[PDB]
Amino acid sequence: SHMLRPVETPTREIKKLDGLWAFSLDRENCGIDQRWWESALQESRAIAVPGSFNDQFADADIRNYAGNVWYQREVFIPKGWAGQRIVLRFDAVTHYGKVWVNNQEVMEHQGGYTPFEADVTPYVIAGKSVRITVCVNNELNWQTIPPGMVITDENGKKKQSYFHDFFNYAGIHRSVMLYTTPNTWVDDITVVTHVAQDCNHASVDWQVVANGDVSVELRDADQQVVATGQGTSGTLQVVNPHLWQPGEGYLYELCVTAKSQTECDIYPLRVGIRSVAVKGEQFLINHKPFYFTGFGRHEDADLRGKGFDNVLMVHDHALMDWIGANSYRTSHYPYAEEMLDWADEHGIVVIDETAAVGFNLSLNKPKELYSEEAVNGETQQAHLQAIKELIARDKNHPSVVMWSIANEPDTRPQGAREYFAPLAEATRKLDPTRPITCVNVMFCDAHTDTISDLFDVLCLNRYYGWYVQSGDLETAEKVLEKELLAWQEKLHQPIIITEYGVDTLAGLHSMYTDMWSEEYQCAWLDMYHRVFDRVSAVVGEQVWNFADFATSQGILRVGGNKKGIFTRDRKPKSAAFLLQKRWTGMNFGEKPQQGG
Amino acid sequence: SHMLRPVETPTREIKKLDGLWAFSLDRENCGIDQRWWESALQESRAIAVPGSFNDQFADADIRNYAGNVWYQREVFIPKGWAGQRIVLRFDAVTHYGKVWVNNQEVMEHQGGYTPFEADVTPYVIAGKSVRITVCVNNELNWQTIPPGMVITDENGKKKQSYFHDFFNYAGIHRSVMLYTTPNTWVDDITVVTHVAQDCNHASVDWQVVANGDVSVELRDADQQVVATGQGTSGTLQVVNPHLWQPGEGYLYELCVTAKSQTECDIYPLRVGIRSVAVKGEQFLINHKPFYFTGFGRHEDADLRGKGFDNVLMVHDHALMDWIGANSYRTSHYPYAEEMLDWADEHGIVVIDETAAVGFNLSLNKPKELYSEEAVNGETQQAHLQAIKELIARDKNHPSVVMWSIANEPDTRPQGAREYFAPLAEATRKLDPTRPITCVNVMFCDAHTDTISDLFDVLCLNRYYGWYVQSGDLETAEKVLEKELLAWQEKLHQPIIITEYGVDTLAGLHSMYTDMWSEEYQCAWLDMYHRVFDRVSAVVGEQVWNFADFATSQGILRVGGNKKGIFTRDRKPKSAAFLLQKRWTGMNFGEKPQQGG
Ligand SMILES: CO[C@H]1CC[C@H](OC)[C@@H](NC(=O)CN2CCN(Cc3ccc4c(c3)OCO4)CC2)C1
Ligand SMILES: CO[C@H]1CC[C@H](OC)[C@@H](NC(=O)CN2CCN(Cc3ccc4c(c3)OCO4)CC2)C1
Repeated sequence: SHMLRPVETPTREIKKLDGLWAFSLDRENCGIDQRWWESALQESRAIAVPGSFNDQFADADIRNYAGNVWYQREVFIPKGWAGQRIVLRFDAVTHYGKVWVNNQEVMEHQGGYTPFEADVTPYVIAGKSVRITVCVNNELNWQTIPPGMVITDENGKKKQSYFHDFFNYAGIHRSVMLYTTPNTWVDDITVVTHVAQDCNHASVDWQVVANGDVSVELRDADQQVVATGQGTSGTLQVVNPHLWQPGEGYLYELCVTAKSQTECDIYPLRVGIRSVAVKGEQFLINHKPFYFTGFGRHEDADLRGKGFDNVLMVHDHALMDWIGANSYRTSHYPYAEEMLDWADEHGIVVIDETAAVGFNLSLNKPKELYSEEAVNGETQQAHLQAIKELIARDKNHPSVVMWSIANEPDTRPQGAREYFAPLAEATRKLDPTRPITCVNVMFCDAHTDTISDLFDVLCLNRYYGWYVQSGDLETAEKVLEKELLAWQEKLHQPIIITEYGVDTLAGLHSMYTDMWSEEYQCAWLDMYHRVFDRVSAVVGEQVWNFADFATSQGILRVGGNKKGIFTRDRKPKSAAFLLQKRWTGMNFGEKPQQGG
Repeated sequence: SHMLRPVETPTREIKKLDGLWAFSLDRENCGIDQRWWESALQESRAIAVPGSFNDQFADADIRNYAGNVWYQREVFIPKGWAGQRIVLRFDAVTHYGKVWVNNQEVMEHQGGYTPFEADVTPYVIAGKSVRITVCVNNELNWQTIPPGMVITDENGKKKQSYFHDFFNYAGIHRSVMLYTTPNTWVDDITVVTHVAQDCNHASVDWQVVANGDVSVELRDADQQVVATGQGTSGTLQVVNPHLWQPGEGYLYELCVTAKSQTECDIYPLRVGIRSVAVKGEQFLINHKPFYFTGFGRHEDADLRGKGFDNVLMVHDHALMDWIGANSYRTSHYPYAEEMLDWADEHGIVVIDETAAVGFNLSLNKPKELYSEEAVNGETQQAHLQAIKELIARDKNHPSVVMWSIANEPDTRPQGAREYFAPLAEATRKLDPTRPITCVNVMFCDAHTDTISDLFDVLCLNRYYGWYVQSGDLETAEKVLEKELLAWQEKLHQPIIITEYGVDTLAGLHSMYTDMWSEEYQCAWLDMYHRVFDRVSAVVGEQVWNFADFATSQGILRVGGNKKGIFTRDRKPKSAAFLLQKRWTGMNFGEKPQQGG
């Protein structure tokens, strides 16, 4: 399908974001049978949308519940919407959503981090109130992204198992809304920005419109015309440009219009003029060598889980700005779309990740990771569909300078290369603008990994001195460099360390600088930094993690993952000031001299 | 003014609550001179609405800033709103707010926890976008509610000082919105429910016909009519009612409609049929003795300050439900209306407090608390105005069973009674339905207080064994018991302990059960409970506080107030289980019977 983020000029949305819906559990799994969307939810309670449902009620049985849950809400439809196209859009339902309006099923989606909309005009009457019922499922299998395993015991109780670290939060995590368009409406737009060395730049477009002759206008920050184009097809207007840069993040506004015989529809699209491309061992942004600093993040907060919140987004960006982070990565799933709009605006570099995590068996399980049990052709299809929807959404965001197909898959079994080759090829077919990468797990080193050649940038997740060599800084430095040099002598690609960090308990201090202590984190990060600056092919460092986040229960996780630089309530550990000295002490975007 | 909370039948709001607005500090105080509302705010950054501005940017200088701040946001007015009445309403701008639509000043308010709206119909055209600029001021003086003092140093730098505990968070803390009505609209409604002894009940109404003939219809939970009424006011129909009781919270829907010669306006009002009355030492709800259990709360959270959030509300009510709390008190300021709508629904008893706290000097300052300098006739006028706006807003909420005029004022100077006697009279005139109270500070005991007779219910804030008799439980028990009995033999009023608690560091454990330890909190609260059950006049217990909250910097406050049962991230201390065992172990609503 085609996807475009709603705005307001001749279009009007009403947020059904109003917090409180009706919520109910379907423990007996009657809901779809007893047609629960037809009547008002029985034995229901208030719940906040957006937000995960697991933590809202301080209940253990609800937090670790797997199966179907029901959302329901009434809404009055605007009067001036009669004879207009009305769309119902969810920014994300986590895992699975089925929507009904009144009694009419109108939607279905698998994929919990991408939006899905539907024309609902014939099932709605302006000035009248309608009932919106959503059925949310949080179950993961081997054909879902991410993968999982559900276990039904003798008592008929489901219990979900997964292969990634972060907790399986679910529910409507993001923005719900009705929004309108003329019956001649724009449903799709595509933009590609070419910039030379370095005088001027061209901009191609391609967009489809329901009834409509197409004019396009490239407007400046002053809303002044700097260029114009005719026709639906490719435009290519040249300009002496203010480039989209990581320091400023300048933006133009391409205004695209669609004229019918009776109707007219306008649509403003934010545009950043920049080019991303790999040239040897360097990552070039606007034909300039760049050095990634920042974090692997997580949509995780104390009471809302992965539910989006504006306050949290302002504070988290204030800390990253303060600490010197010039970039980050949407770790293990597509983030809220508002996150990327912020990045576009403030010139923040973003590596965009799919929800493709947990392709592992190592750490009644299948014997072959790539087989009809476990991962198969259907899984490959869902992965392909997942790669599609992310690009269909984020292709127009200047902040995205890379695509990440998956996170830490085991590429040691046989089917590994057979699985990833079509995907890596199909992705470059979907977007030639941005380089693509695949994040590499530890035990898949330079002599064992079988897929690192199919991608443009080498992204490594390393933990020498923690999981291995535990506690030995002397040996870890030796192993890391030799491992990095091995990767260099093999692919000669740009290397970004996309995950490095250790578990650190805030308030734990040690004179002996041992594990789990704040001293260790500082010392451990310090050793990694010295290794990075001795290797030319290293062009990026993203600390794991930004903040402490929640995980599934285990002996390896003390109330969640404690590898954060900040606590879960965003209080800084000693390492935050260490990272602050380094990241702000270097020339922006420019790598540290080889011992300097 | 007349104040009704917006709804949806022929009224339609677009929540422009949506978070991102432009923010700017006015350190030099140019804004009003240079007419900043004429142009787009210069040098601005994104900020979340609703929410305090102090913590959103992790900046200390912004956190402790005193003066003027500027908010700004553009918004499209709905097309189908032409020829309709358009109002711009703020649910609360903390302390001072001045609004402009484009260049047209439309609003001005003092009072930071009550709403203020304005007709903007002639200054707005449907289908077009307008610029909204708000000027927020966070300065407190002796004529503000609450009172404060500004200190300007040699360098002309302002620094706010106040006399209450909680931190002075400011900014747009609640809902900003535009909404419509027919030009014949309902502007006010007031309902008084009289109940005979549980068989049947009468319901008075009185409403202001902004422009129309008035009819009223009383519907139940099944949407069927149980009674009807005609004319602008003065109805009094009898009903066979399902009463609004604590624990359940049954509600009727009074439908008020106003017909012109051309237009009609509908307004649904939730109505709870219950009676509140004091009878000797007892507090009677529906002619039955009731026992308050619960908390003194605070609109406080980690990153949003006093900014409202649905998730936070849902979770906090889940905690209070679990722990057995049947009630609470809006500590030290009016809470968001959505908190009272929740209380109405779930049958939660609420003591409603004004922002009149800090009428104290005891704990270059004025020598007389009640004088022209300090608390004078202007203050009394602003205080009366504060009681007005609070009652005008919350009068129709079944959950509110008591008005609280002030919190812990010093009643030792002479002018104390000269000041409060008019206020207590004016309050009983504004609403004869509910008893009035004034929360009594410690050093104003049974032989020192000069004003507690002017109120219906005795509310005491006690801390024996903490501030005084520090650490001694045996002596504290004697003093407390002796003090409670003295109050009983003096006023013969119902006594509610509205504040009792000790500072407790989560994780601090002691075998000696000394102060600041989780053990002490349990021992201290338990001792207090033994005394309560030995005094008949005690009809309420409200622990201070629900959760740890932020305060101004001091040697008595360890990173804020730690008297919470829960931490600021809503994690339970050992005392939480102690209270849950007591509150859920007693029969609902009934005083412990000596009491097991
Ligand atoms: C002593 O060697 C073992 C010790 C345990 C480590 O984590 C299982 C092992 N893992 C690794 O070296 C590389 N991992 C890949 C997966 N990654 C995420 C993760 C981490 C902890 C988890 C989990 C997933 O699911 C259950 O608990 C951490 C880094 C090595
Ligand atoms: C005689 O011993 C002193 C020890 C210190 C106490 O001051 C908090 C005094 N307090 C009281 O007698 C009763 N107070 C009234 C004010 N109340 C809120 C408060 C508490 C601490 C504050 C604050 C306001 O502003 C500055 O620091 C706590 C209980 C008693």
